[PDB]
Amino acid sequence: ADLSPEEQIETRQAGYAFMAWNMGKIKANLEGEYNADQVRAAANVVAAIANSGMGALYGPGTDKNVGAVKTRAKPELFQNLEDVGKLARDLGTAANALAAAAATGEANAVKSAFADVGAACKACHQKYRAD
Amino acid sequence: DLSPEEQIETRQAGYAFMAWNMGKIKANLEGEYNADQVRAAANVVAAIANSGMGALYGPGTDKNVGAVKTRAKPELFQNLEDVGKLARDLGTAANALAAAAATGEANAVKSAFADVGAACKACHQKYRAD
Ligand code: HEC
Ligand code: HEC
Ligand SMILES: [Cl-]
Repeated sequence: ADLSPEEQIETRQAGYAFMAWNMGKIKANLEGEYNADQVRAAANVVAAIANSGMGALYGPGTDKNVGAVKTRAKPELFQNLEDVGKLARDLGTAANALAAAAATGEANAVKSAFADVGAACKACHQKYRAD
Repeated sequence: DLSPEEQIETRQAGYAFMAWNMGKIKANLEGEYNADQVRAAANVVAAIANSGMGALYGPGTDKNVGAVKTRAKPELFQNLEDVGKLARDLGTAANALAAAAATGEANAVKSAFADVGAACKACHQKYRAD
């Protein structure tokens, strides 16, 4: 019942893809008409996934593509697992702050907290995700 | 606006990531129970279940898009109101699971976990090609 390396890659990819979809809804609400309840729901996804323990999905054998299952994790990620962990914690904390800002229903607060989350996604990607 | 292929990929991602978190709750219920692990996993299930995934069932997502295959049954698209009702049953079961987990109510967590799983199953039985 332990996830295989292939399953760990697919599962982490699923979490990132689903965060990204919800981030996009927050961006859309900030740029246009603001639907506070939609932003709450989206922010809760980002907070929950960022705090779900995704480091468990970076086990041995998950550095390589597995047949048709390709990873964008760079070798640098597996060489620096402690720094990756720190960047993940920065996302967890920022994402919780985004969900708390969204709970207030105030677009301005969300705008700030959303910037801090996006910066945390980008900080990790710049170092550890292939383009 | 997401393309059809992106809607398929995104809904698949949501279900896959829920499933991983469901398995963590099951492991806590069958093994050494950790309330904080259960909170984190329950929060994912509740959040994903309430994230507006019906928006991922747009036109053109009833068929495979090149290499991107869907396992949704064609009947799903003939019954979208019911699909939404079943999604809503998941959302209210999952919020109950997360509320119980948040407050440390382990009996209610155990029972809500079974109701969540039943909601997954109810939709699959009708609407997933398996
Ligand atoms: C601490 C590191 C880290 C953080 C933080 C992080 N990512 Fe990533 N991201 C990755 C890695 C590594 C991959 C490649 C995963 C793979 O292919 O195995 C990835 C891949 C992705 C992908 C590629 C498609 C996919 O589904 O895999 C998207 C989209 C994505 N991330 C979005 C996000 C968003 C949005 C956030 C912030 C809300 C985020 N990521 C935060 C490390 C991170
Ligand atoms: C209201 C309908 C509905 C509910 C509720 C639902 N599912 Fe599904 N599920 C589907 C459909 C439809 C697919 C196929 C998606 C596709 O391939 O486009 C699917 C696919 C999946 C997949 C495969 C995703 C992949 O990787 O392709 C898993 C795993 C899954 N569901 C688990 C769950 C779990 C766990 C729950 C409950 C916590 C759940 N589902 C609730 C409709 C639902
Ligand atoms: Cl009716």
